[PDB]
Amino acid sequence: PAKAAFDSLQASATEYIGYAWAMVVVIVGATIGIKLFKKFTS
Amino acid sequence: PAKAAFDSLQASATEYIGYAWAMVVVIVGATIGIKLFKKFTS
Amino acid sequence: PAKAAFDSLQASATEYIGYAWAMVVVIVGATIGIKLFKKFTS
Amino acid sequence: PAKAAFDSLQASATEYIGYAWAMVVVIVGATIGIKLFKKFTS
Amino acid sequence: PAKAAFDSLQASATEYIGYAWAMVVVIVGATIGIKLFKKFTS
Amino acid sequence: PAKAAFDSLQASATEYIGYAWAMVVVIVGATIGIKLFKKFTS
Amino acid sequence: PAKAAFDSLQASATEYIGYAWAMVVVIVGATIGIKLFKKFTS
Amino acid sequence: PAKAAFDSLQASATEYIGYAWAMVVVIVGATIGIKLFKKFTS
Amino acid sequence: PAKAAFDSLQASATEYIGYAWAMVVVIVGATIGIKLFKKFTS
Amino acid sequence: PAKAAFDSLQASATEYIGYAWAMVVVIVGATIGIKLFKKFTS
Amino acid sequence: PAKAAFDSLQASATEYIGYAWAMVVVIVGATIGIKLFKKFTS
Repeated sequence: PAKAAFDSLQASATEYIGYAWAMVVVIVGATIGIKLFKKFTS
Repeated sequence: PAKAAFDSLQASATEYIGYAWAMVVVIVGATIGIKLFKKFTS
Repeated sequence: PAKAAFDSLQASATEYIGYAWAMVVVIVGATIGIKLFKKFTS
Repeated sequence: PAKAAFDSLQASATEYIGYAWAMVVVIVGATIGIKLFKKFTS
Repeated sequence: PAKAAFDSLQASATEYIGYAWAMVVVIVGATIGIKLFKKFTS
Repeated sequence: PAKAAFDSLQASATEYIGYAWAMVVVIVGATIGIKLFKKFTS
Repeated sequence: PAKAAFDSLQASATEYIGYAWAMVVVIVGATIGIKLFKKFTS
Repeated sequence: PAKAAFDSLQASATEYIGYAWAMVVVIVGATIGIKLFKKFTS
Repeated sequence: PAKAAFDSLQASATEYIGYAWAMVVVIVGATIGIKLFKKFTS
Repeated sequence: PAKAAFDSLQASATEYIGYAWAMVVVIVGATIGIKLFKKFTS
Repeated sequence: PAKAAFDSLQASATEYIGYAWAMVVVIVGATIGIKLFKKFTS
């Protein structure tokens, strides 16, 4: 029953992974733009 | 009879092992993509 | 709860990133103008 | 007669032992491949 | 006559003991190899 | 506290940048006038 | 301390620049008068 | 030391310039007189 | 060495200039006398 | 070589000039005599 | 070639000049005789 549960979840792992991606999109965005401002200044 | 049963199953072990592999495909997928998003951000 | 918290923050990362950008606007400004004065002199 | 019977069997022990080996080949296979999938994911 | 007979046999005990050893070589072989297959799998 | 400190300073960067500009005004002045004397001579 | 030192010097740059000008007055003088002699001749 | 050396020379430039003038006096003389002879002839 | 050479020559320019003058004496002579013959005729 | 050539010619200019003079003797002759005939008539 | 041509002509000028003279002989004749008639009358 546990193996089957893990199968259903796997897929679940894919859901989490989809979310990953967005949060890191914001973090990577940060920083790229603002460091670019710093680039201009230098 | 038990030894023979184990022979039939072995093969059974191979079936389980085939399944292994997919579930871990999802888990390894997770995480690789989303951590890549984080990489971009950094 | 922590994953959700990180979602709320992401967005938070975007806030920080917006700020980045201005501070580096000042630093990049500095220096561009004054180095231009030096350019004239040379 | 029993000692002689055991001699004939010994050899018999070798037959069993040959079989051992295959069943455990499947079990060890299982698991190595699928755990490798998990490795990729991580 | 019985004591002397036992002397002749002793030696006889040594003959049996030589045989022991081989039969148990097969049994110990069995099992070591096949359990090693299982080790790989795990 | 450090981010806020940097905000206050930015502005600070602007102060430095204002100063830049004058020092380089003198250096660029130098040289333009005197090289002009040399121009006359040639 | 170095920025302040440069401020004091700037002004220093202005001193050098004042001198420029005279040396080049002599060089430009040279040559203008004597080339004028050559002009007469031609 | 080089700037000072150039100051001493400037003046040096003035010496050269004084000489200029004489050599070109001869060249300009040449030619003015003799071309005048040609003028008479024409 | 070249400046000095030019000094020696200047003087050289004066030599050439002395010669100028004679050649043009002949050319100016020509022509003045013969055009005078033409004057008589007219 | 050209200056020397011109020297040799100058003299050459004198030759031409000698010729000038005769041709214009004829032209000036013309005209003086015949205009005198006209004078008589008037 | 033109100078030589002019030499040949000069002489040519002398030819014209010879003719001058006759035409003006007629004109000067005119007038002297007839004005003499007028003289008688007065």
